[PDB]
Amino acid sequence: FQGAMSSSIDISKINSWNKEFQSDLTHQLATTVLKNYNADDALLNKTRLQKQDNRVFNTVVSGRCWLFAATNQLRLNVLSELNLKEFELSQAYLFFYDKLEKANYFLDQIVSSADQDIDSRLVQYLLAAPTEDGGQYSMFLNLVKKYGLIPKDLYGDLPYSTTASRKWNSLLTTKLREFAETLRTALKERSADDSIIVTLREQMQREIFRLMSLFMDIPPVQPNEQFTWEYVDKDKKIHTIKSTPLEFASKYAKLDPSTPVSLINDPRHPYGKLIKIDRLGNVLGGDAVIYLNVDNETLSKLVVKRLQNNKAVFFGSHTPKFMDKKTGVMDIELWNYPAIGYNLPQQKASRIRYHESLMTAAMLITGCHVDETSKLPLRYRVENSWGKDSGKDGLYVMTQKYFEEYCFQIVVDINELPKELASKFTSGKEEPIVLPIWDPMGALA
Amino acid sequence: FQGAMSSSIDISKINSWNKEFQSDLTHQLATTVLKNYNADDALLNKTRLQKQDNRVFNTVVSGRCWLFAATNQLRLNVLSELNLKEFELSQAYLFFYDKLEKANYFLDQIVSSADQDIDSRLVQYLLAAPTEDGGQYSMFLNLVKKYGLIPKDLYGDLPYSTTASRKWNSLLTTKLREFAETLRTALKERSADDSIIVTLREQMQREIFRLMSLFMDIPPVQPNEQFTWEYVDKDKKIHTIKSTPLEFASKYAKLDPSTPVSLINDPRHPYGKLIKIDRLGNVLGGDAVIYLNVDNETLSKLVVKRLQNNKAVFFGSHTPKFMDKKTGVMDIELWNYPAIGYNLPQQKASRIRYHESLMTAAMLITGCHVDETSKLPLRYRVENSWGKDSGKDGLYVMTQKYFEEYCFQIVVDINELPKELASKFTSGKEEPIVLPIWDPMGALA
Amino acid sequence: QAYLFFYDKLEKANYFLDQIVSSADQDIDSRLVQYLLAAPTEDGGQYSMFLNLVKKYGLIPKDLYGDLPYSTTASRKWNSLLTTKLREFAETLRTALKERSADDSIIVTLREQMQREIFRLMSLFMDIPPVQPNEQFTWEYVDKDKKIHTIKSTPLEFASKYAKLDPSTPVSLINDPRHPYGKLIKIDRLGNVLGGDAVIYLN
Repeated sequence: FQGAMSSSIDISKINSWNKEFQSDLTHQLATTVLKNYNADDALLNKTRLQKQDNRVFNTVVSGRCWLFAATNQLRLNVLSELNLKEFELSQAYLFFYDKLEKANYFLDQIVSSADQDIDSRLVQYLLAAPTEDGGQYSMFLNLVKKYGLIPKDLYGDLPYSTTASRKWNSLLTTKLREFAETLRTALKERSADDSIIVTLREQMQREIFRLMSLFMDIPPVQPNEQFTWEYVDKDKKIHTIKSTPLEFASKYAKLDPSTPVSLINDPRHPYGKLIKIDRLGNVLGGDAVIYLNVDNETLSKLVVKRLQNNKAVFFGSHTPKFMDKKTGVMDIELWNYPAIGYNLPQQKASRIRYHESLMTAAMLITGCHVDETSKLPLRYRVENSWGKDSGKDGLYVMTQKYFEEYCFQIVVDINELPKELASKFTSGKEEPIVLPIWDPMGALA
Repeated sequence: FQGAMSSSIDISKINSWNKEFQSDLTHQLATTVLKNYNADDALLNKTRLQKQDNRVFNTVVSGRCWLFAATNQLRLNVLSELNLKEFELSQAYLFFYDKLEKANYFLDQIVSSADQDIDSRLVQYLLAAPTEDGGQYSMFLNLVKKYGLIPKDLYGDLPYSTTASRKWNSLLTTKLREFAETLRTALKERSADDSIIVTLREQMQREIFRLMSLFMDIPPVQPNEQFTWEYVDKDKKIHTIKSTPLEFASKYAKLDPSTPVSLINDPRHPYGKLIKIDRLGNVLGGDAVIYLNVDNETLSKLVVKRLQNNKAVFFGSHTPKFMDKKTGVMDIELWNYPAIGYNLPQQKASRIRYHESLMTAAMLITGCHVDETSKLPLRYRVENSWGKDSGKDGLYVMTQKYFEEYCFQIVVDINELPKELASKFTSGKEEPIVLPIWDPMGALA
Repeated sequence: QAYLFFYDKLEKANYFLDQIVSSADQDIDSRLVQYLLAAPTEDGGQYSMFLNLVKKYGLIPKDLYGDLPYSTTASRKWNSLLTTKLREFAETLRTALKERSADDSIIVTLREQMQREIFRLMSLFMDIPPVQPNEQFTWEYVDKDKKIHTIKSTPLEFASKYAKLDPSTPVSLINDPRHPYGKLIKIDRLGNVLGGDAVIYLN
């Protein structure tokens, strides 16, 4: 009894506390202002903004954020290779196959977890959001290795659902939840390899494809089928390229799928270890989401090194934590929360464990400023798919502390790594730390 | 030298003070918020608003603010007398003649001050804004005594300039400034009664009228000329009234111009004295702006008494000081300026002398709440011409302290006064305190 | 409605601290602890959570406590700020519970400091209501005929004498075909006021 009483909200206590707080001048001002405006709007610190909103970067390179971020370098490679003024790869092309493959992958996840109760943690998680739009770099390579890439000119963002996919996803998900029950019900009486189950699964793939084809057309050419693409170079001369999507991704966009690797700063785990997310994927049998865990000093140096190689860096962060979209500044001290006594001592590893921080989006680091001493990076230039309308004409500036605290993953080429880190990936000796499918270091918008 | 140095802004001093202020938590919060939002928006105190925004009034009555306020009672009288559902008097009618008479009055003010230098304080003041839209209750009676009143149905707010008079006023004023020079130049060689001056003045009246007639039509009937007005009573029956504007103001609108008197709380001066504003007027030879100075206890009692007689009270205040248009609350403590250490100890008389407070507008008190004890008024219900769009569906609530501090004038009927106050007006023994034409207790919008 | 909304949030934040202490024996990544950490101060409720509040706090006219504050109509930011703090507090509690018993004076003190910080933060976004549940308020109003009246009552008396709520009469029925009809169904742990009634339905 005494404990439950002490654990209860006591009306005398809260009214006594209220009297004490009302006697403090800062509190009086704070409650007046914060009953009038959104706290971020009220506390944005223009004195701090004035100093941090610095767009000089001494180290720079010459729509589903994850697809824009993963494809931008390849878009630039073509632009370069064909001497074009402007050029875009088709993000819709990858989006269509990503959804189809994920829906298909879900059927396989349901069959492989059919031994678990319907209310088990994994089966419920699988049923929660099987066809969402997010991905990861390995999920992007899985798609490009099977489907290749094509110019946006041949398959654009025309359909309603390419820019407002919520309804389409909900309709496909409702059907997938129906199918999971049909599969699980059929698996009680049979083995998965039973011809009846195999037939059921094919009919489901067919229904998924039929439904998807109502909202988007299947791309115009198969991966090994040639397309013809007519274009104008920066000088106004016309050309015609005949290529297949797979040849295009290699010959013109110069993607070598064997070079990219992901590094992450996940302080919940030992540095130097590989970390693998169980079950997270899109294409059945494709590669896993795997990261090499490293400290922030290492992560920061690799970003600078990649930038010096003249290549942008795909990174995963907790958007929009401490991100001001109007000014395009990512700074954890941009808002004066300490002035209302609101401080956050929880450290990175614990923020992750305690459901406070996770990866939510992919963006690109396209530049940075290394201190004009023999030194370190102070801030990064960041670009994303939102448009010149967001940020400062589309550009964001991120502080080194933001990168250390609210960013996690970067993608670099294996050749840019020190031999002892590169060997973590090449010498099949490493045993990864395997995390659940629902881990916060997962899919990115 | 030492004095001039001490009187200068010293850079070390201000930067030292800045360091001290930045060490205070309240100041840190305040400068963060106030660089983001308008101070009134940031400091509006919703805790105070919650208590003061009380629309229960136990003492209630059953477009140029000054014309709306002066004419509303008369509008109600007709509504009553003719059993109408709705009815409006023509404010445009009075507005047209007010402007014409003021322009004419200005010519007379210029002739009477022709002995003073062009850069004298009075001549420059006369030239500053001779045809503005504001008035006073005595300026309203001056017009009704000469022109009468008519239904808005016969002369409405149709012309552009009735609702956006700035351009028209500027064009008329530019011409009046030209005319002042022509008159003053002619008066150097002649007496004012010289036939040449008399002729000049008539030509100016003619040009003023011509110009005014371009922006508004002269009313359709003369003051002693009959108009015919067809209308529908609240029961849908039709009637026709034949009356002249002067008869209409008396027979139907029941205005007895000999009953209204103005009282004012102007603590710069002794209470019990009449106060007269020199030269302020509209119709040449019309009555002066005269007030009887009284303390706030007396002023407050008279408002309550008039309300009990079921009549609204025309009053003059410093709009929009401490007035929140969105919630329609007039309360001098509604904004938490003390929370940023902003306090105003200057008292009423000094606010007036020091150019801080003055009468700027006329509105109507239509109700009040007298404390349910044998007591005093706590708040007033206020209405004005801005529309149901302003305030709370058009209604404002004003605190007793606001009335005491930022209101000044009320208009009551002489019969509502105590005999010793009424005698101030009736026994030609009182010598008024005469104030300059530019006094702050003047014209009202 | 704001009156109930304020106390609902305060009580739920408090309830969350108790849920964390009672599940401290489970791993941080367990299904329940992660669920508790997902959205501890959201705006939703249930009829039993409403009776729990009215039985403790009563009801008052909106005239005395309206929807004036920003957060009463756009609560997302306020909830996010309170939740970030609650996730910090869950770790502080769980870390302290490894070395101590829950009834340890150090834990009791920690919990009270957390209640205080939760209340402080809430008071920045909404004022605590103007009167306590058993404290009288004065309410002036106008009836449909334009006559004025003044009622003197407390929030608890108001909910009974004027709003006529008898908290012992309401019951919830549900059609949940996952389960046999005629059975009571209870949702484990779902609540707002610590020790208040459970969410129970008759199928």
